[PDB]
Amino acid sequence: AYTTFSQTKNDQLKEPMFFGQPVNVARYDQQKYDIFEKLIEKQLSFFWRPEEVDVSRDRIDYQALPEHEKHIFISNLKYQTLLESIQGRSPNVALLPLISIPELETWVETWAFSETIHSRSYTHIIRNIVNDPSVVFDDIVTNEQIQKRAEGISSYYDELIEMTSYWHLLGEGTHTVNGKTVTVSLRELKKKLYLCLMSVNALEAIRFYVSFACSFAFAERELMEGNAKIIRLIARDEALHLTGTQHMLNLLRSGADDPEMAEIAEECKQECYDLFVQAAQQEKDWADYLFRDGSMIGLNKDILCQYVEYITNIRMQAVGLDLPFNTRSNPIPWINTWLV
Amino acid sequence: AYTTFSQTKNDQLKEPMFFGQPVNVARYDQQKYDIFEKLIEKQLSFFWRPEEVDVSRDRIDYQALPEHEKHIFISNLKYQTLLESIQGRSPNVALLPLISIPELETWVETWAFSETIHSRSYTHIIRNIVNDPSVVFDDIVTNEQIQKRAEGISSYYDELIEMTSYWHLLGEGTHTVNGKTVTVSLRELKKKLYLCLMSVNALEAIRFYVSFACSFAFAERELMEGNAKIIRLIARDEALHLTGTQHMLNLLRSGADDPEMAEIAEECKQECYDLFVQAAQQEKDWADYLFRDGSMIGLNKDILCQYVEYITNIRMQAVGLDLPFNTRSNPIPWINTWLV
Ligand SMILES: [Fe+3]
Ligand SMILES: [Fe+3]
Ligand SMILES: [Fe+3]
Ligand SMILES: [Fe+3]
Ligand SMILES: [Hg+2]
Ligand SMILES: [Hg+2]
Ligand SMILES: [Hg+2]
Ligand SMILES: [Hg+2]
Ligand SMILES: [Hg+2]
Ligand SMILES: [Hg+2]
Ligand SMILES: [Hg+2]
Ligand SMILES: [Hg+2]
Ligand SMILES: [Hg+2]
Ligand SMILES: [Hg+2]
Ligand SMILES: [Hg+2]
Repeated sequence: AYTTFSQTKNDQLKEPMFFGQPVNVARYDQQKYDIFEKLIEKQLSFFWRPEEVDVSRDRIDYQALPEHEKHIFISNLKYQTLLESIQGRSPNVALLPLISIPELETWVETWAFSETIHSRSYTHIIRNIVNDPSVVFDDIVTNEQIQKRAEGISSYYDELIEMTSYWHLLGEGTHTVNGKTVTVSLRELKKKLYLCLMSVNALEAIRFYVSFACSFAFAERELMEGNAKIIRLIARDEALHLTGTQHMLNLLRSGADDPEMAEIAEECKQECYDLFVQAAQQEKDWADYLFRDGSMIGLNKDILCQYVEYITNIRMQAVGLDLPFNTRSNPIPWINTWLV
Repeated sequence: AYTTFSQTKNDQLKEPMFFGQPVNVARYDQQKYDIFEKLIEKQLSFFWRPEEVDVSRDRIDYQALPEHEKHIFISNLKYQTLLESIQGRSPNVALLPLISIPELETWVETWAFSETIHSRSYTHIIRNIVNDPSVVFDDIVTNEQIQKRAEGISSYYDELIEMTSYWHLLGEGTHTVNGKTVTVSLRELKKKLYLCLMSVNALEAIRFYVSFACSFAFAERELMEGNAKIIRLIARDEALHLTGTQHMLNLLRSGADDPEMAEIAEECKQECYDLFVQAAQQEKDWADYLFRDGSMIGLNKDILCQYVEYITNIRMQAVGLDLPFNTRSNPIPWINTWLV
């Protein structure tokens, strides 16, 4: 079972990242993995408040935009808001019960916290461009075109969360619950975790970035500049979050942290590959609904599609997966002005 | 049955604080209880970086302290560290899965995050006043005296978490798990949450404050100035935290939220009372250890006992409970200088 304070004095430097003894003392003078303490420090140094960003001229910019451009901007915004909503709570509820080293535990809480700030920034933006925010917020839950990735993303988390509860409550083995057999396997739980993480890595590394291009295209035209300044800050944060998930995944697949996970990851590589391509395909299909009424300056269905493949190749290679698309240089180098 | 993004489009203004539909969209343009949005805003405005606080003068001060005074200081510090370690993760793991309104969800995450900053501040303090932090950190886990004073905190959170898992997995009813009859009652789970909340309130409003007094006793002597600045910053945050729990509890008691919670608050009021009485006694019993090698001018077992009764009455009155201790004036008015 899970405990908020394991009474056993353990060497936190020897525990695996996940599934070891629950973290008792929160100390930051040492760590098994330096990267996580460095990320906490960086994230704290980047603290920012949405309210301190002037977005007063974004309202007029939005109203003056052609209808299809309003659609593009607002549709993209709703999706970003959806992703931040999930990322604000999910890392905590899903990972906290499985972490066994203090630096990773606090990094996850810090990572999640920074996501709630992003959520607050989107409320700030929405309240300053539509007059009646409720219209926007409600269409997030029910929007068909958006509620497909949410289902897929939330699914990975929910299944991991469910299996984690069974593991903590019953432990490994073949159990029975109300006439049904319930098998609890640590190997499968480990695979499930490797899956949220890969999926979360694609979310942080691909899904968010594709939306940033959608957003900075306006900035390039000196429009929605308040929104742009906020996205710049958010993007600076996401870079840290993806760095964190990339290290977690690489440490798990290399075999140094947990040999069993390395074994499991090698076994489900084809699955992770398809999982990544699937994510990229969903982002591509979205371009349709986004540019169904037309495209805009420096951005269209084809360009975005190219960008998705460009970014995906990079991210997948970073975690040891084969490249699914043809290699080529950045289709939209101008994006670098707003990112890194 | 828990989900990271419920697909049902619900009116978040009509959900109860707890046990309603899990929060889907994180919006901050409106709230059922604006007090939580105000608390998030205030906590964000108080953001501080522990490492920025100059504690270089603390090593000299500490080493020059009489041995019994070093024992008092460090023992107090180790307990505070324990409480922050627990408070950094528990709010998230125990409450997050049960919150049904966005403002409360984010407040809990913000509250927990601020506690991790406090934990980081203690590492900063420890690392700068002793040769080997590991001895201090390891003693926290062991040391029967410290765990004696904290006995009941981790255990309560753990019970709630386990019951919550059963609820999410099996739902309401009487079940058969591995041949054993397991009862899952929402009413009983609500009681567990309610009493956990009262326990955290006692933790936030009493346990932390009795420790601040010991810390500020050194500040009064012009010693441990760095630690003092940090404690003032921590105390400022704890004031928001206890304001948060007091409001949660009193809102539940009012009957304006979940009607059943109002019933429960009334039914278990003796439980609430007993919790404080027990916590106060634990804080008092800690005196024998704290002063085992001797006391200090203005800080001894008697004064500690008097302050515990003083503050406990204040906190209990704040949530509608009878006062167990004889009324008295502040036994250490010099603390005001350092608080609020
Ligand atoms: Fe974000
Ligand atoms: Fe992120
Ligand atoms: Fe704290
Ligand atoms: Fe607190
Ligand atoms: Hg996931
Ligand atoms: Hg795009
Ligand atoms: Hg995989
Ligand atoms: Hg994958
Ligand atoms: Hg594409
Ligand atoms: Hg393409
Ligand atoms: Hg509790
Ligand atoms: Hg004290
Ligand atoms: Hg009760
Ligand atoms: Hg009560
Ligand atoms: Hg007393």
